[PDB]
Amino acid sequence: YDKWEMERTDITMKHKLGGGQYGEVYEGVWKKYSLTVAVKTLDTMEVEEFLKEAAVMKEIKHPNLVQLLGVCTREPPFYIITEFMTYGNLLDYLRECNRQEVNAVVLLYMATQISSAMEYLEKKNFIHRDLAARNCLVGENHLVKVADFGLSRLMTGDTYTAHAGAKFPIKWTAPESLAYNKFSIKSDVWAFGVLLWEIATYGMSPYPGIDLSQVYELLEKDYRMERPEGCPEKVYELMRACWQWNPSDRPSFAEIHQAFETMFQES
Ligand SMILES: *N1=[C][C]=C2[C]=C(O[C])C(C3=[C]C4=C([C]=[C]3)N=C([N]C(=O)[N][C][C]=O)S4)=[C]C2=[C]1
Repeated sequence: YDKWEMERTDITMKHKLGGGQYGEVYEGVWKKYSLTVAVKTLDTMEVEEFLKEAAVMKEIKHPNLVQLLGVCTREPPFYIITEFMTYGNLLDYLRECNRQEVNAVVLLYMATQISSAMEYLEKKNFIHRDLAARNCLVGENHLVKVADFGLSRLMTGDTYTAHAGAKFPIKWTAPESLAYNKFSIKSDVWAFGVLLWEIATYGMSPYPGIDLSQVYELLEKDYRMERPEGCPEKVYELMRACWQWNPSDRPSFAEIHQAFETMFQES
């Protein structure tokens, strides 16, 4: 709390990041260290929600989770200051990358990193609820960090019920969430599967061409996305395992990370 607090004049604001895709996030400079930082500023979302986002993040410490640096929560406008990522989101990164550099073993390394962060959150009784390539960020040397700004506290055996009339990213959303607004860590496992598919396709859109209003119906009848071009069968089986209808049948992130660790060590 107090140790995280810093004065607003320690930061110089530059231009907005991502053209508003991340919301009110600006590139900033922490003058004292001459360090480029990311500053979330607050219309927009509610104040207490904003403040809780900051409160949760200072409990979070993992090499593959975006790190909180400080906060300005004494006088408006409120600031949340996090580390700045060199390249931006994983989706645009994969679409624009050199695939000879970002090859099969790099993809595996990226999945291992993301699954490592989710294994951590799983242990710390958190859920993400928006795991996707657009919410992963990339630093140099194929470093990947999961954005952890919308984390919810949830015990491992419990269920989060989203508010009435909530809008979901349908093509990343688990069937129990689409139908009953229920979220759990197994729901993040589903989203991870789709995130894997994004990575294996270098940023293709999920269920391409398929009408959003029929996605749930397709899932009911056990339709699943095809094995991507050049995707290892073992990796695709992990994807299919993530997309099991019964959430309790889906793998934990501990098992997912272990499987990816093995593959990354054997290539
Ligand atoms: N508050 C709430 C939500 C946030 C989401 C989010 O991204 C998912 C960020 C964020 C965005 C970016 C960061 C760091 C954190 N670094 C970037 N680098 C970049 O774009 N490089 C290319 C050009 O400079 S983008 C913050 C959020 C805060």
